[PDB]
Amino acid sequence: RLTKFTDLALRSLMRLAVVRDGDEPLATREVAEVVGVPYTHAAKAITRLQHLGVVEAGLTLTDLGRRVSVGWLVRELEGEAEVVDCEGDNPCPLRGACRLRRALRDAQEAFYAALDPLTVTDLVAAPTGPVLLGLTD
Amino acid sequence: RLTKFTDLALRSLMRLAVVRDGDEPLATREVAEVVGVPYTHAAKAITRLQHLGVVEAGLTLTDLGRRVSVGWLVRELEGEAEVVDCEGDNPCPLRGACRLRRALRDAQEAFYAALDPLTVTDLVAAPTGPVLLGLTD
Ligand code: SF4
Ligand code: SF4
Ligand SMILES: [Cl-]
Ligand SMILES: [Cl-]
Repeated sequence: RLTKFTDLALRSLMRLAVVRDGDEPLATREVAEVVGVPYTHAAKAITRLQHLGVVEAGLTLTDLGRRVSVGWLVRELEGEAEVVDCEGDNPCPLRGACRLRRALRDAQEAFYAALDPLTVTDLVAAPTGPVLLGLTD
Repeated sequence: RLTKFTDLALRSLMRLAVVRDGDEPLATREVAEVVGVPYTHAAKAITRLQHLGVVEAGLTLTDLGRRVSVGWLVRELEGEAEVVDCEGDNPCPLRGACRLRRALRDAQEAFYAALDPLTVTDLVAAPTGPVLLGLTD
């Protein structure tokens, strides 16, 4: 499962990607209302996207924002989280001699590689882009 | 992220896969001690694996248990959970016109397909199988 935070960050970028140059740099508020979350959640997401350099401005998508891959974004946004936790409160005795762990690393790489060919631009092509714009009508 | 329950079910199968024919059908207890969890957690996992038909017996791996793919097991064990929740407490307005959702479906399929070539047999090949047996020494 992907984090709510990761998905929401992606939603926010999608919303910023449909801004027709010379429409308006959106406020965080407008973004949060349109993508259907509270302000506070959207606020976190935007500040992170600013940390990453994919947004700036009033808010805008950067040169970088348009061209980065969705794979890269998810990798960055997922941050620390791993596919499995081999040492939580009760750490696993197979740690370090685990063939399953290796397989899950390969599987998780397959996941990100399926997303490397896409950009946010590709995600706001139709039908999605129109619906976002539709939601600001 | 994979569920603790899914990983633990896989741990339990791995433990059952190293039983040298005519060693001993393990009790749930022995499995839970060896894979490093409480009895109650292991108990759930085993009953599910019995529902799926990959274990039986005193506990044993079935004919089916040896040959099923790790991909199939994870798909079954993950059950209901989806890659993203497009309708939780605050459902997403992009539902049904979301290019991101489609991409994440492709990504998640890439994840399982990386695991389709493996079986539990492949996971308890070395170094893992020896360590499990080592943990019953
Ligand atoms: S069984 Fe393997 S992947 Fe699962 S927690 Fe243990 S070391 Fe990690
Ligand atoms: S942005 Fe797309 S994938 Fe994310 S919750 Fe909304 S419909 Fe689902
Ligand atoms: Cl490893
Ligand atoms: Cl869909």
